[PDB]
Amino acid sequence: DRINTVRGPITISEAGFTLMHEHICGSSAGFLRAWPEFFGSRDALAEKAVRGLRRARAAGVRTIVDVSTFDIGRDVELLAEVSEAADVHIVAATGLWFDPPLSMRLRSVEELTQFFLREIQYGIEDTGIRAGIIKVATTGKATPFQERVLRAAARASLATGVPVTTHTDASQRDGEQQADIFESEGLDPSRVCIGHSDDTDDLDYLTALAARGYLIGLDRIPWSAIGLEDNASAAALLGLRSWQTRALLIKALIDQGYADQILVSNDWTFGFSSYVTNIMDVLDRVNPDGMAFIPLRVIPFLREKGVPDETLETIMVDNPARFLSPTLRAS
Amino acid sequence: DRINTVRGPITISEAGFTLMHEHICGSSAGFLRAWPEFFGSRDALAEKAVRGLRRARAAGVRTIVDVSTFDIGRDVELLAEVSEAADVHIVAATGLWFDPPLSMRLRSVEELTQFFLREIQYGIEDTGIRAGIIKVATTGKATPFQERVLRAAARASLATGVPVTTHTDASQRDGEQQADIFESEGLDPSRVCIGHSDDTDDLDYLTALAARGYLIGLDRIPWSAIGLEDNASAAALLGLRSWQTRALLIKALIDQGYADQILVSNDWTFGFSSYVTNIMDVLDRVNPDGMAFIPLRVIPFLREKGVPDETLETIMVDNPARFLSPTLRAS
Ligand SMILES: [Zn+2]
Ligand SMILES: [Zn+2]
Ligand SMILES: [Zn+2]
Ligand SMILES: [Zn+2]
Repeated sequence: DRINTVRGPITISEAGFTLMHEHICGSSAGFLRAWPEFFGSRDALAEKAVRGLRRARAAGVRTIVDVSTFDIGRDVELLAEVSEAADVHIVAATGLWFDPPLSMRLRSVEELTQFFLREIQYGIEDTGIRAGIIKVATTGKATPFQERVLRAAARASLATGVPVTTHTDASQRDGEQQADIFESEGLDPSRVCIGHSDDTDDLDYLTALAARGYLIGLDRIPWSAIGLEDNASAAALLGLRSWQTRALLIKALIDQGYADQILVSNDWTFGFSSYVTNIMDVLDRVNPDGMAFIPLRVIPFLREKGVPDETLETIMVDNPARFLSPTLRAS
Repeated sequence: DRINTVRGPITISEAGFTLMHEHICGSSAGFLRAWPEFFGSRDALAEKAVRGLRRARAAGVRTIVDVSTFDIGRDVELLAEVSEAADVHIVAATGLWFDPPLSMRLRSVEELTQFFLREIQYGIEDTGIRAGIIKVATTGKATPFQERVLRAAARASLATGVPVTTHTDASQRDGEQQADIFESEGLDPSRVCIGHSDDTDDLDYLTALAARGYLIGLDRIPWSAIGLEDNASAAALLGLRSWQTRALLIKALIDQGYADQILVSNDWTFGFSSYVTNIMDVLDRVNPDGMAFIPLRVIPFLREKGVPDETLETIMVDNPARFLSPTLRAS
């Protein structure tokens, strides 16, 4: 039983403490190769990511899942470089986020399924590195193309057992329509994580998804512009709900009996060209711990609020292993 | 005095018969590297392009200008491969068309100018291949970002002397606004080709641009769905005006005294992933001559209609050389 990482297959027990929704860089296809000076240089970005992953590993992280797709500018060779230098496993993704180019947008469900299967079963580009998760997105009601993408992701998952993870506009309850589409293709909800679910306080929405068997991605816990209310860019990106408000949704779903369905992350990054210039200065001021925020701050905060150690181990170790290890079911 | 090609600098006299607006592949950034099987394979696409360029060279073509940008999926290494194997010079482009990703759309004029200057002055990616033209686009009224792109293209041209060439929606007279923006940055119109100008019959529009000193790109001469009216995709792409209607605009502008300002091409390609599946089967049925259509069919057609050989030489040889060779003026 094995999970594909950017340095090859690992056994389930090697994943350890896992961050299920992270990025080395949030960019666009071809952008890092065409304009590396945007990031200072490719080597500056790699070095920044290695320092950050090493601090995360010191705090207990063993694996991240980089849910950057083709259209997030995923560079699997960069991921393999930083994975080896930090001694942190990195799982890469296939799928499409919400910035696909025309060459993707004009494709049918069947064509997209071929593409996703290429990246899971054969490899990414000419690297032979295989994805271990499928990432998809909506930002409100699905576009016609996004519906095709979710259907293709379901077909790819149904052939390979690799799971699907999503970007939502949680405030618009996108996970409802996502689930509908996935289920119409026969996908088991145990193979799906409805992500950015901590962006909403709506427990009716969150428990309706969890009750039908979805995994719930509380993956933006450090996202907050509190203290920076006069930076419009920062507020628009991060919102004005506190990291504590977000982290308490982890406790809320535990208290409702869904501990085995929660996945927790930071949705952090080391470079970010798909937003305003100099946004990394803001992010690194907001959350200097970066990807170590979950182990260093959230885990202690939940213990202090009464969540048992055994439960926190289930969430950070066992749930990612069960979710990632390929299957048409995971329970 | 020299023009940058994908195999290095050439002197002005080496360009010869030049097609100013062509593509090896119409795609999207990263797409050919991520999904080469879309095109059958990368080698099938390369071989197709070499066969086509060799037939063009046999018909008299010596140079093409591949006006594929970053967001058209320009692969300069593919261009250099096909250039060497066909013995046809290829000039590459910088700039942005109308499918930029978020990592480009969020950039300022100054940032975009740096990017364009990178590709002209330093090189594309890590290849050391330098662009010899800047490509920009609108599709009707400029978006705010497109206005930034046109301003950056003007700044890049003003530093380097490399010209600018445009995509328009000619039916909406986009060249008027393009010219306005370019002139507000101080760009000389002799450094600008307003392209797809044969997509309209409006001579008031065409002569207003030519009178102010623009070059006029009559670059879609073989584009016609006549004979395929029941193929909605094909009609929408190609229109229902004949190649003869288009070619007669070359004569019209000659007759109005603008021979020195006309640039003629095919806007052909060998692969096309940014439109509907199997569109190349349609294009190769519509125009089996491909890029050789201008020398094989248009040049004889204009001679038959009374255009002097000397004038056709001015248009296919001298105008491209004067336009491409770097300068802040070209007259
Ligand atoms: Zn997201
Ligand atoms: Zn993310
Ligand atoms: Zn065009
Ligand atoms: Zn074109």
